[PDB]
Amino acid sequence: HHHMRVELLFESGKCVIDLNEEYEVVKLLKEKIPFESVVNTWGEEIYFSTPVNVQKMENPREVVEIGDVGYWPPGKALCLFFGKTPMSDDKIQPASAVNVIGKIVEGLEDLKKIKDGEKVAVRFASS
Repeated sequence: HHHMRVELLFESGKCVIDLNEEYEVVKLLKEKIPFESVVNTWGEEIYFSTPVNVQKMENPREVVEIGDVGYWPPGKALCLFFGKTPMSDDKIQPASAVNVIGKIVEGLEDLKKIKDGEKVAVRFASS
C-alpha cells in the first residue's frame, strides 16, 4: 500500500476516499491538506476545486465506474462519481478525461444528499 485515506466532510454528510499516492496530483494534494472548498454537482458527480494544478494525467479515463475518484485538470477539481453525469445513458462519462486516482470507500450513499454550494472540509481520515 502507498494509499492515503481522506475524509470529506460536507454539510449534509461525509465520506472517505482512498487515494493512490503514486499519482503526482495525490502527492501534491497531501501537502495541501487541510483545505476547504465548495461543492458543485453535475448529475451524480460531486466536484470541487483544489489548490493543486497538475495537467499531466498518468491515468486518464473518458469513462469511469461507480465509486471512482477523478482529478479534472481544467477545473483543478476532485470529482466523486456515484452515478451517471448528464453525458451518457449507459455509462458514467465525465465531461472530459479525468485522472482516476482513487475510490470512494465509505459514505458512497451519503453523496446523493449533498447539495450544490455546500462547503467541504478536506482532511486526512482519522481511522
